[PDB]
Amino acid sequence: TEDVIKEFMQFKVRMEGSVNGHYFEIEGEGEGKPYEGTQTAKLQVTKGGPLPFAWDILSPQFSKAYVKHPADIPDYMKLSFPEGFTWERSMNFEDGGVVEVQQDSSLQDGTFIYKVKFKGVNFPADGPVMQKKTAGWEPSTEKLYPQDGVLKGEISHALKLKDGGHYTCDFKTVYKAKKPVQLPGNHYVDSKLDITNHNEDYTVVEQYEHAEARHSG
Amino acid sequence: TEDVIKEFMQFKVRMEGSVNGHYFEIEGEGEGKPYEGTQTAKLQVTKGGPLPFAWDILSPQFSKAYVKHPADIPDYMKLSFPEGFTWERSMNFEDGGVVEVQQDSSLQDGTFIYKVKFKGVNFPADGPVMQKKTAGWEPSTEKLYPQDGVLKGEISHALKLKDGGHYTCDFKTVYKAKKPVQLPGNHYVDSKLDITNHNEDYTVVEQYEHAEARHSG
Repeated sequence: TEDVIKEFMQFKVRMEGSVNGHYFEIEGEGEGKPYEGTQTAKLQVTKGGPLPFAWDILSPQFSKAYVKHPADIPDYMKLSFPEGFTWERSMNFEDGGVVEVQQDSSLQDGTFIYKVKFKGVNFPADGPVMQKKTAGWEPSTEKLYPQDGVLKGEISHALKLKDGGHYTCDFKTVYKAKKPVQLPGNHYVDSKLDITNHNEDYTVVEQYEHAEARHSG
Repeated sequence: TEDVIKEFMQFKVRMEGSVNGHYFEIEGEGEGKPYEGTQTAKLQVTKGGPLPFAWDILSPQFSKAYVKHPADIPDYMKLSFPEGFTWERSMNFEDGGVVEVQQDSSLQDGTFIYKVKFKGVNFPADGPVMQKKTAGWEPSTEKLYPQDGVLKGEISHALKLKDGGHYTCDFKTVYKAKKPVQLPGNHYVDSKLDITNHNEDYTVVEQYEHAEARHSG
C-alpha cells in the first residue's frame, strides 16, 4: 500500500440522501494521515439546507483507509486500492429511526473519491433527531469479523443527548473490496468522531476522527 | 513500574476551588488502563451546586500515569511512583478568565489519590463560561519538554461553543516528581476529553480520556 496510500492522502465526497422525504445534497473535502488513523473533513449542505434533522446521523458517513492497524492485523480497506471497496450500512435507533447507507470508494489522481447514498425513514418527530437535541456521538468500539468472503462489523453505539442522556443506535456494516484481498481476522477498531466547528445552520461543518485497529481483552 | 502500576488501576479525587468568588467542593472516582492511555471518571458536586459556570473549565483537572508511551519515550509519571508526582497549571482564556490549578498525586493501597485546588478569576460575566455556552474541549496536543530538572508542557487549546465558535485557552503545566526520576524528552502527546454522560444541572457528570505519547511529526 506504501505506493497507493501515502503518509498523507486527500479525499472528496458527495452525498445524496433523504430523511423522511426531505432530500439533501452535500459536497465535502478532507485529507489526513492514513497510517496514523487521523483524518479531517470540511462539509457543506449543497441543497436542502437548513437540514431539518441532526448532523450526527450523517456524521459517521463522511473513511477506513485511515485506521491505524497493527502489522499483525491486515488492512482490508488499504489493500483494496487502487481498485477500491464499497460498504452498505444499517443504523437502527431506539425511537425507531432507520438509516440505510451505501457508498463507493475510489482512488483517482492520488485522491480518494467517495460517493455516498443515504436514506432515513420512520424517525419520531417528537424525538431528538428531528428536534435537534443531540450533542455529539459518544466514543465507540466496533467488532470486525469476516463472513461470505467480505468483512462485517457491528457497533452497539449511543449518541450523546443534550440534557445529559444517551440515544442508542445499532450499526451493522459490510465492507467488500472491488478486487480480491486477504480478509483480516476477528478484530476490533476503536474510534472517536468530533464536530470541531460549524455555523449556526450546520450548512458548513468541520469534523475529525481517530481510529486504531487492535485485538480483544 | 509494573509492580506499582498495573494494566488496570483505579483512582479517587477531591477538588476544592473558587470561580469568581464562588466556592465549590467536588469528590470523585475513576479507573482505567494506564498502559493503554484510556480512563473513565465519574465525579459529583458535593458543595456549591448547581455550579454557576461551565464544567469544561474543570474537565482537564480530574491522569498522565494513564498516557500510553512508546518504549523510546520514558513515562516520567509511571516512574514517579509509588512516591507519586505533583503538578500545577495555568489557563488563560481569550476573554481574560485566568485559572491557576495545583494538584498532588500519590498511590495508597494501589489506588491513585488526587487532591486538586483550582482558582478561576476575571471570567467575563457575559462570556461562554458564565453563560454555560461551551460544548466540549477540542482535541489537543501538548508540547512536553524539560527545564530545571522538572517537566513543563504547553497547549494552544480551544473550547467548542454551541454556535460553532471555538474559545481559545493557553495551558502551561509544571510536573514535579516527589522522587528523583529521569526527565523524558522533547515529545508531543495527543488527547480527547469527552463528557460521555452527565445530569441536567451538571451536578453529576461522567468523563473519558484517550492519551498517547509520540515524538514530532
